[PDB]
Amino acid sequence: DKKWLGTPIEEMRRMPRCGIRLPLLRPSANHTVTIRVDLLRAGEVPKPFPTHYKDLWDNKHVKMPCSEQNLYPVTAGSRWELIQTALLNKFTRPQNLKDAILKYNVAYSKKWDFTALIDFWDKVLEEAEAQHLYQSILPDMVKIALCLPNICTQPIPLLAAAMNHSITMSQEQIASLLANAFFCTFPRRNAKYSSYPDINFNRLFEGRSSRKPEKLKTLFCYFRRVTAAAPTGLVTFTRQSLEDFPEWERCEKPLTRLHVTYEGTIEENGQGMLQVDFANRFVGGGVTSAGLVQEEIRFLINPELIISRLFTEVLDHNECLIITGTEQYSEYTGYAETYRWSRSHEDGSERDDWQRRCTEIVAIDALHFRRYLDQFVPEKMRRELNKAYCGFLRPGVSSENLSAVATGNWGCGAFGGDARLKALIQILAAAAAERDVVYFTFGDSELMRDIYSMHIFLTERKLTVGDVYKLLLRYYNEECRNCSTPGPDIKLYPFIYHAVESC
Ligand SMILES: Cn1c(=S)c2nc(SCCN3CCCC3)[nH]c2n(C)c1=O
Repeated sequence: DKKWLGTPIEEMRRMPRCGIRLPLLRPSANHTVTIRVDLLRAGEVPKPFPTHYKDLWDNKHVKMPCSEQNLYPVTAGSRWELIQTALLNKFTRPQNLKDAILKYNVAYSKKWDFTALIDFWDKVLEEAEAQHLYQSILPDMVKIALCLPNICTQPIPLLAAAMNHSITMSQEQIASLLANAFFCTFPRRNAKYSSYPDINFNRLFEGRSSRKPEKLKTLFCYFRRVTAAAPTGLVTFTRQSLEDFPEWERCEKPLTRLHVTYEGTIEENGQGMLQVDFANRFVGGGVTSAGLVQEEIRFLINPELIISRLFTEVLDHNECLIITGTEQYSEYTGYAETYRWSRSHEDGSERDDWQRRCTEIVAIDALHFRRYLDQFVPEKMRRELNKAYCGFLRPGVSSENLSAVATGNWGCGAFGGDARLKALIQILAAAAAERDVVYFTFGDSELMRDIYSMHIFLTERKLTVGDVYKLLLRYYNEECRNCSTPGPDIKLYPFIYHAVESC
């Protein structure tokens, strides 16, 4: 019968009800703000700040396609002029789009295949859908792309490694930038930035692929929406890089509350909660290429997430990316080979006092364990604890103003994570950051039961974060360290129950 266990989800904190009164939005040395704060009003398109386009072409900012410094060989010509000439043409067939994009990407004319775009347009779309694509949607996307200088007037700093910095920009600004990414206009981003994710969409168009046409349905749902009517809100992207981490073994904090369920999703059932993105260290993973599991799906249904790839350097072990305000534009079914775009989604989230949707997503990247027992090594357990802790902690916020963490089987698919260990690691990290946990087991009812049982066992016995961490070290030292097979003799949760009940 029972679809969920533990603390009722109704009793967990959510935004906006739990939220702090926000400070006045203003640019600072650690907060870039690309809109006119004095004119920010509910339901109105934000006005760019400054009024006139200002350019930076350097290693600390986005290199904009509209920069006068974006050149091509003719003598040098303006590549932005070339982009305008190429894209201001009628498309009636997919080859026309391919030919346009290659005009200003000539070096890639033999490297970039457009089979997946062709298949989408010719072999997936209905003829009327393809007509609407080339008569309306693509031209509207070109226009928002080419409007970039008037939209994104303020240089966008890179969120580089070790930076603790925030960018608050409009949904409209993101739309223009993403349209540029679709048309593969971002310079210097294709090459042999090896520490930044891909931003141009060329790999969405390549190869023989069934996933890619569904990815394109999802993205075109977004582009149809934001070109039909400008979006009015803001989004904040924050890189957080922590210098000091808990002494896990000495941590005297109690565990927090747990809701665990095998039904539901992070994105639908964790509304208003801190929603985990099971991230790649290159945020967004393979969203611009072949990937289509939890991170890439979130980045497709909330495409404003994708623009993080324009400016977010590969995450180090002590870092995360927190994104507040992205909008959900699509609904879907399935994942990977079964992923399908379903329909457009009208996001009903309330907005906060900075006109951000009350949706907060944190990109935290688990480790990939090629050997299963490697993850029980103390250094590896501590790495995961500290990553999750970085993702959950909000310095200078009372615990009563923190939403619950909405998560699931972080790093337990392709990355080889043990779901039971990962659950306890996230429970410990949440406890240390003084947040409750809402855990979605994605159809695994036995895992739901197991996590519930262990959590209530540890809490009833009033074990601290440190107490639990020491039991993990015990498990490593007694069952794993000197273990001579791919799996240990005794499983982790049974081991913990015995160790505590024997004491
Ligand atoms: C809780 N949760 C889960 S675990 C998840 N997995 C996916 S896609 C396949 C990825 N695999 C990674 C680890 C095992 C599954 N999408 C999901 N969503 C929306 C979700 O709420």
